[PDB]
Amino acid sequence: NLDIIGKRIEKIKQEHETSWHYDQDHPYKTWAYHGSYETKQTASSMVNGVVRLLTKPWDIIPMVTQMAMTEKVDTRTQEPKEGTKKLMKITAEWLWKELGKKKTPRMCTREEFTRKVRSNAWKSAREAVEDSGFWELVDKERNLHLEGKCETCVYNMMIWYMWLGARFLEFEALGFLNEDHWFSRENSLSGVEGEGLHKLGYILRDVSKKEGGAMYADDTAGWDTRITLEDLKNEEMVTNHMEGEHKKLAEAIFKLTYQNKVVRVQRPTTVMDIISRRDQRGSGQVVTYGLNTFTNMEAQLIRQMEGEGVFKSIQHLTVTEEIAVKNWLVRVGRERLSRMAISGDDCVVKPLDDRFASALTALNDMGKVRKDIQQWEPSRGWNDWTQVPFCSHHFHELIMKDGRVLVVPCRNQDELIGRARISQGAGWSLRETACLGKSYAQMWSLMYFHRRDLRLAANAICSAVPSHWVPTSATHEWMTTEDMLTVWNRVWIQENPWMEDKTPVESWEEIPYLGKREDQWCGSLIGLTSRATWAKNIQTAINQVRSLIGNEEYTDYMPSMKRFRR
Ligand SMILES: Cc1cccc(O[C@@H]2CCN(C)C2=O)c1F
Ligand SMILES: [Cl-]
Ligand SMILES: [Zn+2]
Ligand SMILES: [Zn+2]
Repeated sequence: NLDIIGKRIEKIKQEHETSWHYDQDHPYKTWAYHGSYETKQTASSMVNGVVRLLTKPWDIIPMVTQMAMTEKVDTRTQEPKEGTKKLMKITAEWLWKELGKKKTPRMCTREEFTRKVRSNAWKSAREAVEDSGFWELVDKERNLHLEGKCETCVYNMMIWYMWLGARFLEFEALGFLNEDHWFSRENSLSGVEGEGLHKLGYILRDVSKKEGGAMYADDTAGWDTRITLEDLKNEEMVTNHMEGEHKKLAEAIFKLTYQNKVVRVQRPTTVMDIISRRDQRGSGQVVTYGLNTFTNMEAQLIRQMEGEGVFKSIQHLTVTEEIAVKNWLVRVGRERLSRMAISGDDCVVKPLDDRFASALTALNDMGKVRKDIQQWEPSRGWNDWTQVPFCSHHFHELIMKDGRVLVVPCRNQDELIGRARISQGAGWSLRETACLGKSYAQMWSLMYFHRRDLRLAANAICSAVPSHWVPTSATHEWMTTEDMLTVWNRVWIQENPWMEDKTPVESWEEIPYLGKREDQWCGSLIGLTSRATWAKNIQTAINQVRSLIGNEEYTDYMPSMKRFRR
């Protein structure tokens, strides 16, 4: 305990020796209060005017306009039963071994870390890299870990954050998981890391082709808050596949920063509290993704074991049941992993049959309680892969006029237009705002070409922003100045392993839409008076934005669509 977190607490107290206090009215029951000190300080979502001027009909849709305006953390999950714990340990050992069969754990390097900083995700961290003083501090902490101690690895609430140095040490020990694609479908069988939103539909359709029952897509309630110390210890077992320095460095990150967290949090009552918890997820956005994918893969194999009647009770695992679990994993584990599509806390499972639906004892006792359903009510499965929710999307099967088959991503169009109308942070020039608009427009042309309103608005934004201006922000092929019909052909035809005939598409009229009623169901404004006026007069809205940016080189993309041809 304090033997691992002490120094960090001691260091902070010293830097604030003239404002320390052990407030006895602290609002913490599940987090351990250590003290506070004087603090004073706070980012609200701003509107992208380029996108908003070119999406006027949506100015009166509350679902869109309300997106731009604007408890579970202090909870405790019970220690699972012993049979649950044995199931998890056995499954986690086997999964780490399967993931490392065709992969080599290895350290990430300052050079890799630096290049990422010089390319985005001392003031800015891009300045600390050059200052060797920073790296001197890193080595200090680094040699501090090698002894099994930490002093500078404390999270700052507000998506917790850490000093760049601590981020590097986590990257040096665990970066290999994302950088070498451990949760790729090829290597994990259930994973989709790096697979792309033009690939998720095809994946779900392949899972659908397997013999079995319904497709289940149960979202967990506050997954980040339900990670047990048992899960963190099962995650740590990746170190068993490591060697030398790496093995000790990874062990330290798991022991000192994950399985023993120290966090600073603001409290208006403004006294910065210093709480400590050994449970829940408190790592990187990228390591969190991969460890979430891993623990979700483990939970879903165990839920599959329970449906298939591999174990009878979680209270205790018999020696015979252990051999049965191990034999099940060795005999059908890879096939069972291929039945799932997991992305961090998000999953779709096509189990052997619908006994899975009522198999809830292990899932509930692991703490992975389902959202918006009664703890013991059986799961509502899906009978059609095109209505399954995954990664905030559903997928449409769409037949091209030449009979070739596209599987396309889709979501409620209010959500897509609402997100494009928002810019994160401040100090945006007109040009930087125009180029963020252009990133949305190019994404829409690539992924959402099949929605009539988004193809039209994407053409309008690309016509309203200078042709040579560069778009600025798994697979983001819209982040380019290349012609969008050429990127469409590469993504949907040339590089698409589900498409046998590689004949390029010659124009945008050969690229199909959803049904008109399909379009409206998914939130299109086709058939509204406001939308017809918007379309008819689109060249006037384009001209308004062009007049604001000024006399630059612009290209007219509206003649790509049939109606705008003279
Ligand atoms: C381009 C276009 C313009 C106007 C109406 C349209 O379709 C109407 C409106 C919704 N719906 C199911 C229809 O049949 C349309 F597609
Ligand atoms: Cl139709
Ligand atoms: Zn440390
Ligand atoms: Zn849809």
